[PDB]
Amino acid sequence: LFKIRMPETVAEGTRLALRAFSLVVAVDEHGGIGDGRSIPWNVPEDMKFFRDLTTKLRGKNVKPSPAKRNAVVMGRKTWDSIPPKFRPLPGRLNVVLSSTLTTQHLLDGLPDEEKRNLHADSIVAVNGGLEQALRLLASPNYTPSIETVYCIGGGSVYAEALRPPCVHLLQAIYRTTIRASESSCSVFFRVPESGTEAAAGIEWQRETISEELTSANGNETKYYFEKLIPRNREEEQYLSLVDRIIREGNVKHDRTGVGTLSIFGAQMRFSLRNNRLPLLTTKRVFWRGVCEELLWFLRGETYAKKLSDKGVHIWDDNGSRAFLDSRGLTEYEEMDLGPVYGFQWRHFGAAYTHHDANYDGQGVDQIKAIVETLKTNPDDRRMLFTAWNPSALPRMALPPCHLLAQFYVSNGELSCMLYQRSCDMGLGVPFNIASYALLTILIAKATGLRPGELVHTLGDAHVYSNHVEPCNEQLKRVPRAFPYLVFRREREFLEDYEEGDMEVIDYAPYPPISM
Amino acid sequence: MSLFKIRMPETVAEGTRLALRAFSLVVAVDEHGGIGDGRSIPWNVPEDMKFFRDLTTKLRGKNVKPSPAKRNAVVMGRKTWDSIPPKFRPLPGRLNVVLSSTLTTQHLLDGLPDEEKRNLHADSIVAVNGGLEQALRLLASPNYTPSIETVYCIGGGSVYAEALRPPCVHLLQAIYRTTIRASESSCSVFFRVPESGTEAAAGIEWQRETISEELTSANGNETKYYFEKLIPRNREEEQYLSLVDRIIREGNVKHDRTGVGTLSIFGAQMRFSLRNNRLPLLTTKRVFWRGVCEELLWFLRGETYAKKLSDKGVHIWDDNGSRAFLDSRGLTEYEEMDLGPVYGFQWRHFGAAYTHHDANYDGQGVDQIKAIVETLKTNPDDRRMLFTAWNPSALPRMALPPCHLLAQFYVSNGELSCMLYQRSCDMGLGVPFNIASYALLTILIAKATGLRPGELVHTLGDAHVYSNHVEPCNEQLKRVPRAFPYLVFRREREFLEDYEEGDMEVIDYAPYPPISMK
Ligand SMILES: NC(=O)C1=CN([C@@H]2O[C@H](COP(=O)(O)OP(=O)(O)OC[C@H]3O[C@@H](n4cnc5c(N)ncnc54)[C@H](OP(=O)(O)O)[C@@H]3O)[C@@H](O)[C@H]2O)C=CC1
Ligand SMILES: NC(=O)C1=CN([C@@H]2O[C@H](COP(=O)(O)OP(=O)(O)OC[C@H]3O[C@@H](n4cnc5c(N)ncnc54)[C@H](OP(=O)(O)O)[C@@H]3O)[C@@H](O)[C@H]2O)C=CC1
Ligand SMILES: Nc1nc(N)c2c(OCCCOc3cccc(F)c3)cccc2n1
Ligand SMILES: Nc1nc(N)c2c(OCCCOc3cccc(F)c3)cccc2n1
Repeated sequence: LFKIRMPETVAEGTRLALRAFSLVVAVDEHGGIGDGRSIPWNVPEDMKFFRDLTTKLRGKNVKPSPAKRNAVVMGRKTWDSIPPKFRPLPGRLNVVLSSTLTTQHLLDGLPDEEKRNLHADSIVAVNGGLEQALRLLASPNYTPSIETVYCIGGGSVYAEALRPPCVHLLQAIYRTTIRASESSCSVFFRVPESGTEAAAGIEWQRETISEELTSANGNETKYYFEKLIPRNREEEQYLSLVDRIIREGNVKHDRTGVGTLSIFGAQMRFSLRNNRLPLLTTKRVFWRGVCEELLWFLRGETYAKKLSDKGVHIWDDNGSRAFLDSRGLTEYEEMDLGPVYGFQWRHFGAAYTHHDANYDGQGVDQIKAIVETLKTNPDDRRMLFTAWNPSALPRMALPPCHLLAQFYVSNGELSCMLYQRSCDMGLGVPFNIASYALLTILIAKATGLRPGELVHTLGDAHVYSNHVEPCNEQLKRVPRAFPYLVFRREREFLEDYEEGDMEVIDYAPYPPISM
Repeated sequence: MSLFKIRMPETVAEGTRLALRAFSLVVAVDEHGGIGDGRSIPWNVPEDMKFFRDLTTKLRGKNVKPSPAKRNAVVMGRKTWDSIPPKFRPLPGRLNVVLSSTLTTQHLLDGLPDEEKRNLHADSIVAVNGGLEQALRLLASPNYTPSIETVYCIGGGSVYAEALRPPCVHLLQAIYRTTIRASESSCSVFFRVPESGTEAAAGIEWQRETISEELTSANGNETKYYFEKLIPRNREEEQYLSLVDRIIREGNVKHDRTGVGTLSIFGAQMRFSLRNNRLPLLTTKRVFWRGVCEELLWFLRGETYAKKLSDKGVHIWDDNGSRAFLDSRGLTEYEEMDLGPVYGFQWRHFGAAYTHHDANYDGQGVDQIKAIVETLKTNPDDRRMLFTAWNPSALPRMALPPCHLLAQFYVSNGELSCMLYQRSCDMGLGVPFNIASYALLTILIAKATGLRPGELVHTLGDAHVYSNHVEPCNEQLKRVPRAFPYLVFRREREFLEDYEEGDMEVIDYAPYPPISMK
């Protein structure tokens, strides 16, 4: 009656079509890969790289299990190409593509029946191409259980992975070049050139290229590595704005002596399309604090102890008994922030006494109203909610930073525009971009629409003074490919969604800023 | 009131005073760029000679002959003055301003033929003991500004040189150059328009508004000559021109209940410089500024009764202040033209309770503008100086929601910048008006806080173009932006709410003629 009841489309909105994936390959100086059924040359170093890459998980502590393991997708012939001894490849879910052999078939070509069972959960075949496997890898069984998918083989499987619709899901390309002149290979491996029609908009760029190496296999084979990634313009916006602030910003100093370089006015754009979640990659974002807090906003919650009992401490300092009293909010119990954010969203202007009191029905529920208009007249131009309430500011532990947001609908996709008066580029902005990408996605699921874009308007954009060096280290990193957001399960009411219902997948941030 | 009102600081006139008046430059060169061999113009071409005359004499909007209360003015070095045949001196229909460190206004006068001539041209001849810069400075005075419509630098190698370099170059609205095929006339002084990207161009990008075909003069030798009107590329206005264009070519088409169709995109942001009395009044389509100025002053005063606008010849609220529209919103209790707690009421009484427009609201609600003003003056780095009119509570009580619902002020180097947030932006008639409103407010708020105007950042939400406006907003696209005009205050006030539309005037606004489609 007070809560927003999710529609019967709820899940159909964000259903993950195809699981993203990386690609591993070896090529000779001529771009050749091999001829039909063999890789004539053999470089132990490359072999090891393959073993480690495709098998290890990022969590430098966990060993592959049927709960968390990487997956390897390959074409039949390539499977045939594996020494019946090394098959299936250990520690990885082996996905063979073939319109003949079946899960039981591949399995029976294996010697010792001991493994013909120990490798029953390790082998699976699909009667289709990479797309269908990427599609079968997107189901609840495999996602998020399978951490990373590696398309390991087949000039035929490669061709598909390098062309739409698959390429749009290609997170990275690892390419070892074995400088061992050989004509064995017939099929050449080509990464689509930038700007051409085969690149379907994707700009492949090298993230890392090694120096010429020589394998210790008594052949002095010359080889080297390459990790190519799809240029992420989006994350660049962020990095550009930052680098500009540092370089040309205005250095202002607090009354507490805090330094900030800043510029006024700026706008960035992000695509929430096809399960894409814009979590920066140049510095890991605390997604859980985002989800737990956003969810907290949606419920009009005002009690910070709730995020606190959940590990999210973003409101501790402004919820201290000291702080609260320094605001004259002496009657507020510690951690009772007042009518901040979510409260104004769901109850604009309602009288606030304590976080205990029931507020159902109270005030103006801007969100319940945005949900209802979106579903009846999506072309309306007044679908925006605000927490910036001049009258209630004094009763708030603090004035809101992200104080306004408007929605827009076109061709069934919901877009959102956020207005942030003040934003810290070091920790706030990345966090907030997350917050509103998550808010827009839910609001869509709740309105029978499909996520579109998130437009971020910054007012006072500033890099704190002692972030300059770190933010410089980060500015060095090349942005990678954004992760994706899936939903394990749904809820009947928006207000009932928990952080354990959505899983972030394929998020591969760089290491902590080595400071 | 008084304490209710916003008192303007002493420096109220210090940050808006106009230093250098804007001007155009008219000159003639030979195929090699020579103006003359510092002795004379070795070539006189009839057709051009007429162009110079009409160009520097005529005023905007024909059927208006010059007068002492409204005339153009020409600036020239003493020699060039000397080179005008004493008889046709001074150029008639224009304020003849002469640069000379040896001649005084009186001396120039003594140079005319007789006392009669000296008494008829008293107020048409003035001497400035300085350069073009001092002439533009003097012209910037209340005596000649806005009195003098257009200043034309008519000549002098010495003057062109000054005219084409900082600081004066930043006030060169346009260059009118005539190229004549002067045979063997190997003069000495060269007139060269700084190229794009070079240091000398000082960041300006001179482009041709117009150029004429090679023309043949019906004089004696048939000397061939041509015309050029160079102007300083205005990226700022192209901002809007690009977005409009992107909307027509790529926007999404939509038709609401009324059946009114529009194309549109979502999310945009432009920037406009308000430094040095600059006013971002769009030039490819005349903006109704009298209305803009009236309504902004209406907004700041905290008004809600549309009538005060229609009594001043402004009807931008007639449709939404009517009897039917009012009722159609359930506002039956409201008198006709009483829009309710709209815009300014929230600006000066956020949250206050409304009854009627003639009610007394002093001390009621939060006076946001009054607060931003006091903070700008004491803690200009505060990251919370923004007023809002998007108040969900009173929304149902207004004649309709605000389109420009949020503004935020920023300070840097004593320059007040202002960002605006607009949910519904009508690119054809709406956007240009709003860019003027928030340009005016920023200027006014800067004045009220001892600050110099900075930039205006405009954030667009739902930016559209009506289908009815598509063809014309396409003709306009053709038009190449011209330099923006300026804003000068002819008087000041004790309080911010006291300013009337007449206390200020836009000068040097040269908008392209109305569009050729009814
Ligand atoms: N040097 C290196 O780094 C690498 C070398 N290689 C070499 O490449 C060669 C393999 O390449 P290639 O001949 O292209 O073979 P693949 O290994 O790609 O296998 C192709 C086979 O996979 C199946 N398949 C592919 N697409 C589909 C589809 N859309 N639907 C159903 N089944 C499909 C078919 O099996 P079926 O016909 O049974 O139905 C098909 O004939 C080998 O010699 C291998 O050693 C491979 C990877 C890396
Ligand atoms: N083809 C064309 O379109 C044009 C051709 N001409 C030709 O150019 C020649 C004139 O050029 P030029 O010799 O450069 O003369 P100018 O016409 O520029 O006159 C120079 C004089 O102007 C005054 N002046 C300039 N700058 C200053 C300053 N900063 N402070 C004080 N006084 C200043 C001085 O007066 P004072 O002497 O009292 O110190 C000075 O000597 C003429 O032969 C004229 O016919 C001129 C205009 C246009
Ligand atoms: N950079 C890279 N990528 C591969 N994808 C690869 C490979 O892939 C072919 C799939 C068959 O895998 C094996 C695994 C172990 C032994 C073997 F002979 C084949 C085989 C050898 C080197 C390789 N090197
Ligand atoms: N394209 C162009 N530009 C000028 N700037 C110009 C001019 O400049 C005016 C300065 C000197 O003015 C006179 C006016 C009348 C007679 C005379 F000899 C000089 C005079 C005549 C033609 C001109 N033509």
